Amino acid sequence: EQEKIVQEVTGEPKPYPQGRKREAGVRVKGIDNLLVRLSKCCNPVPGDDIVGFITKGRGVSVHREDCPNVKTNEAQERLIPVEWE
RNA sequence: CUACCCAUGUCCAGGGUGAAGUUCAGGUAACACUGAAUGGAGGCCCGAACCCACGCACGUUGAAAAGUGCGGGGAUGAGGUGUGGGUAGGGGUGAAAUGCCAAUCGAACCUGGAGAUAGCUGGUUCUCUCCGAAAUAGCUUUAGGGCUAGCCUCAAGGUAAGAGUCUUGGAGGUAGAGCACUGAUUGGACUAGGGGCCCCUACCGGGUUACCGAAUUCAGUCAAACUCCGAAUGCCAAUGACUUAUCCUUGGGAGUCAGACUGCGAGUGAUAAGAUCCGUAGUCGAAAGGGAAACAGCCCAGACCGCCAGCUAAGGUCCCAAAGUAUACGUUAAGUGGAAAAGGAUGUGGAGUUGCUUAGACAACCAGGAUGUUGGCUUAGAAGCAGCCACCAUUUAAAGAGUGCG
RNA sequence: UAGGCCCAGGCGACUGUUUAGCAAAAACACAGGUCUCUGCGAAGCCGUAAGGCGAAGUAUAGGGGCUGACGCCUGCCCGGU
RNA sequence: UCCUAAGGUAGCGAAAUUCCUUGUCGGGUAAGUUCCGACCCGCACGAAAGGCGCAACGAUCUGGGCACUGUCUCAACGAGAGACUCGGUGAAAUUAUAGUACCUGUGAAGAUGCAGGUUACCCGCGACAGGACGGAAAGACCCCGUGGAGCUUUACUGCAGCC
RNA sequence: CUGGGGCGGUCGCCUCCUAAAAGGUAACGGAGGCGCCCAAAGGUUCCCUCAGAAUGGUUGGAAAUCAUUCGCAGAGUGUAAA
RNA sequence: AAGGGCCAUCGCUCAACGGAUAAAAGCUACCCCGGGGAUAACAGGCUUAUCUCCCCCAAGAGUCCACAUCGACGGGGAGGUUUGGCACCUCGAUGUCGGCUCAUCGCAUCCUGGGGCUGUAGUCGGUCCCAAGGGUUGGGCUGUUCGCCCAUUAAAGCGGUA
RNA sequence: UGGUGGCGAUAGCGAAGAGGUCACACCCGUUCCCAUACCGAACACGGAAGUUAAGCUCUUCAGCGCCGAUGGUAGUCGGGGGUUUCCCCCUGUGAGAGUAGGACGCCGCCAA
RNA sequence: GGUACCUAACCAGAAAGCCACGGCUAACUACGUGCCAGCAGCCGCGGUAAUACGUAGGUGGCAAGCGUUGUCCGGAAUUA
RNA sequence: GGGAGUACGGUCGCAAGACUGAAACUCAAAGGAAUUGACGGGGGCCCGCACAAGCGGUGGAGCAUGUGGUUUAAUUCGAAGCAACGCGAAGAACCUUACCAGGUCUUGACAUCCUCUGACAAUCCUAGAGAUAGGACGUCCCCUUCGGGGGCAGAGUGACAGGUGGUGCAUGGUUGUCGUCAGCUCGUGUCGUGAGAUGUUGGGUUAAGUCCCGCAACGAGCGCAACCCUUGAUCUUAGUUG
RNA sequence: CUUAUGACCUGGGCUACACACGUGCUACAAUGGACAGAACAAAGGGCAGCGAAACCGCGAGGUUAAGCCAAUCCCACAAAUCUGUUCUCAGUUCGGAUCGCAGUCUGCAACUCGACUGCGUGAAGCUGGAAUCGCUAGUAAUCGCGGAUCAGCAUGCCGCG
RNA sequence: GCCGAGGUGGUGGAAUUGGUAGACACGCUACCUUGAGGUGGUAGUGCCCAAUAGGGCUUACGGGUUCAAGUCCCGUCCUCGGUACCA
RNA sequence: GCCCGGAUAGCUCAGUUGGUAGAGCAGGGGAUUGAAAAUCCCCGUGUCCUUGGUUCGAUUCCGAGUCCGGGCACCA
RNA sequence: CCCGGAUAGCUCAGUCGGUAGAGCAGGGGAUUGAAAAUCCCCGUGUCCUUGGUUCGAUUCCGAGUCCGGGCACCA
Repeated sequence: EQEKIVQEVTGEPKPYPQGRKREAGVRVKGIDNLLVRLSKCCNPVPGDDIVGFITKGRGVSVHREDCPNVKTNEAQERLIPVEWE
């Protein structure tokens, strides 16, 4: 029945349209106030360091280095050493 | 007798209860009305005779083929009975039960067809000798009955044709075994492909995992309806040999068609039955004797008949109860043997392996019971000790931050 | 030697009758209700005719079925029979 | 919303119907599977197979209370009629022969009789009935017979009778 | 018929397994058929492979059709089974 | 000539299919009669699926602690009362449930005696073990057996024995 | 060498080569007989440029396939016995599997 | 009971409150408040400017008392 | 007034129910006639593109545009039947502009005060997205009888300033709307205890309370129309850039 | 309310879009399409405002520039119409969205987010369901033009024939 | 327990014949109508993707047979109608 | 006198021998109104009774009051 | 064995030789502040197939399916 509460709680992503209360939390190489997003390949947490990949657009993914997606990168210049702050 | 019914006489002790009326008085215009007295109706009441059977008790080879005892319901009417008649069995009759119709009744009674029929049950008498079975198959409104075939006896034949063993020759696909077909199924390697973390992002560009994974091959099992394989036997053979005589044909006559149990081969079941359905083999049935204490069905063995003789089988040999307290070697100690398991067990017997093992073990005695670091957390502490985490290392003859314990 | 009484309850209204000789009632009967047959040689019955029951009767009568005094009541379906 | 020729109205309702059940809820009792009062998820009540309610009635039938009681705890005693005893008369069902112990064990599976043991002098009499599958009735239930008789209707062929 | 009858299920044929390496053998024991169909689906004559897979390819896709190898067999055998 | 045979021949789920007739279904508790333990219910018998009684392995619960107490998924048995299988004796009769009457027998024990462990302070207790000599209440309902209930008692035992 | 038989693939595939003057083959063409559901692919018809590559034969080898012992075992006809869903002992029989091995051809007939 | 009383001496020293304040009914403003908290005998007041709630100021009422309460009569000619 | 002709108790009846007949409770009112109104699937008269008789479109199609919803950091706020929806917007690239993010700033961007001190500026420089800065140079205030005044600037200071913050159910003002529909009242007189009624109704007409007649009413006022413009004819005067 | 609900700047947004709604134009064609010729208005506007003619660009326009503070000059050559030519009934020689490339203007700047050409591309649609809306004579419909508004932008609204 | 029938769009219910539908009605869905309702009028309306075309998915569930299966065949599960008898 | 537990949102109630905290309703948030109801949704919104206390966080663990809830004692 | 039904989409009629007829439905029309129910219009038919008589002939004989009512054979 509390697993059904986990079924009924789908709607906590619904406060992640219309903005969320966010600081500059992913500090981008000492430079603040830049468009970054949390990587869905693997979650950026302070294990190994976290690296921002300059995408073609639509945001910057903080791919959490030691990931199979971040390791096989063509155009390594797009990776940016950023801070977890 | 009884069931109603038809004409006909006949009986019912007493007490209670009191309507319809009636009359009088009152009352009203007058009938309604009212009160007294009278009158006495009633499938009315209580209770005898008299009917009638409800409730127990007694009876039940009874006093009695339905009673008596102590009490009970009707007892002036749908009543009770006496006498004289009526209705007849596939009918009568019935305030109805299928009750009564002569101690009879879901069709009375009596002699008749009639010695009915009965595939059912009981019974079937004098003796020996001669050989002697079956309980299954098919079909059947049959399934406990029957006929044909199977198996037995009697007669006559053709005659050695039969059976057993050895011999060579096959047909056949179980038990077993195999996994090559069929299915089932283990595990690894490998992987098309598939989504998924999802990245870059037109479900489009590709990366990725133990997220799966068809195929793929490597090893691995498994079968009543899986066979590339495939025995023993059992069966049809030819062929001679040996030892045996029994087969077939024709004909008279049958009985048997409910079977049991023990072992192996299966099914049904619960790998339950002294269960059931069969296979092939026994016994019993139809077979006494001896053992299994006694006991159809197991283990021996077939009974013409007599003896106050002899030998063996199964099983027995201390005593019932005939036979060795024989003989050799072991084994149990439980009365196991004389009841049964998973499993538990320093019970013991005989093996084999190998560690320890007089520069001396085992048990026990005496001392050693460390260092880094009395470790530090979660916590108010843990010298491991609410419990981790490095399975660390030198002091030393030797001590693990540890067997444990609290 | 001649009532035991009181509270309720269904079932039968009631007195009556049968299971001679297991079973007396909650069954039958019953008055009343009721639909229907039947115009008189009625219908129905006995049973192949007669004959004289019904009835020396005549729809306010007589057979038959269905229920059961009285009081309140008896609604729906004509497709099948 | 499908289906009917039409979908149960009045009054009753765990009922002489009710399975689950002793339904639940209340009075009766210290305690009440029955009984009464109400409840309706009426398995399967219902209107002349009649529905409900009914004062009077019954050797009906369930339940409760008083009265009084050997019905009972818990038996006792007394009268008499059988019983036993002494003369009189004197049957009957039944009955293989019968000097008939009881434990196990076996067996047509539940012994008086056989086997193993155990105990027991012979013979009556008064009582009890555990047993002889004690007697009386070739089972009334149950299944077969190609039995049988009453009953039944849209089984079959018939017939009477009215058409 | 019947592991007492009742109801329920079945009744003859064909194939398999039980069946015990010949044939046969039962159970209300295990599995499925049949009351046909065909005028070519027979008769002969002569002819020639199949099932998938793997590729290559319009529409075409896992799966139409074309080749193309590898394929004694996995298919096809009027219809159940051996 | 009729009609008959011969031959070819068609009409039947006569399906219960070797087809008794061209043509067929019901109840008996109102019951008979011949038969059967060939064939049931009641009991006996064999077996033990089911049925209570034990145990085995132990994950776990029990603060820790498997083993005071419970013990899952699982295995193995013993008992022959129950629901049942089989149809062996009994259908020329073995009367069947429940109470009353007289009790008898086993022990897996309910009290009483003895003890061991305990999560046994004490008083009660739980649990196995030795014990069958003695006892085991009285009622309302139910035909009751069982069980509920009231009230006690030290205890309100279970199971045979047709 | 060719044609044609018989012998359980011990005759098989599989790979490695060799050979062709004739022989046998592909190979060259459809005018004709005949033809492919469409065709000279095959079947028919006829021809001989070059071709040993294919097949055809001739050799090697054991990689698969195939054949196949001995030894023992399973199971087992009968003989008895024991704790009786099974099992032991004796006489006799005797596989499969697994190997040792054999084998990548033998025997005929006719033409040259 | 030396009580009433009277005589003299003493001090602004000892000593006021509750009720009302929209209309009935004499007397009102300011804050708080926002169908909530609360008033109410009668009509009825408050969903953001409450003279009607609560508070403060200020009035008014009456006084050692004032309001509310339950009674009985009256107004009620509304038992005539 | 409801509770109610109900319950209960009793009589009466064959029953259905009649007759006698309450109460606890609850609202401050339920009803009586009358008047002005509004409505009528009531009547009579009568009007407008209302309907009929026609024309042309909207609803399908793309596209512009407007609000919905939804969507986002925000999609600024208001208008919501006709009488909001090409509307405020007679013009959203920044400006507008409020909204959202970042950068800011705090007598203020803007107004009076008050205290001074002098013109501030202008520019280029580096910043920086820019606001804002820091700077450089350049700061030149006028009018006066010399004190002052007039600004302009900055520095201050508290006053205040500011709000496109909220309520159009506090409001002025402003327009739509019934509709350019034919109506709404007053003064005096009476009428009726009073509310109100007459005048305005009756008759005849009109686009109309237009107007006439009648009339217990006579009158007046706001409305209608008219005078105001435009267009439609002509004359006078005036003729250029006609 | 107040070192913020006030002020300033950048940039975003008011223009989003699965989907309905009003309100407007351009169309679905032969009374049309295409080309050429011919002719005809009213009203309004113009000083950092109009811009002629002229030349150059396929063109939108560029270039320079007369004239005009206006019945003088410019916006402005009106369109429908008329007459020829061609088109022949189909998703086309109608449609003109959507979209690509190449351009021009204004302005600091046209990406979100402007208008207009030049080239291409060429869908939806072949008179639209129930229901509804306007209109009594220069109105119905139809065709162009002017202006406010604005640097820039109209299928919008006024106003004109 | 045994038989007999039947398992469905949001819902009720036909398609029970061999070839594909998931009728038809009622929902529901946007619009039209009304001042907003109910009502009435067109349009679709099984689930899910493609605003389109189309495809997937399916008629309790599970498996077979078929070129096919809501249906054919069989197992499970659910719910109705009938039976559970004689001592 | 004695001891034994609860002293939790606005209200009910979960956290319990140690994870600061939920849930329900109420209430508030705005869309829309005079504001309500209706429709659209949003939000926990707590001196864990205080005083102390071993601290490397405690609503719970401990004492200390207070308080509530108890049952035993104390007969003048 | 006889008798009953073979057309328009459908339900149904219907000539003695010369041909397409109703009703319901389909399609639209007007009608109506909407709606059915009415009110008109055309629609669509080898009159079952095959031969024959005859000038061709639903017409009408020569030749036959399938549904209902019966007499009555059925071993």
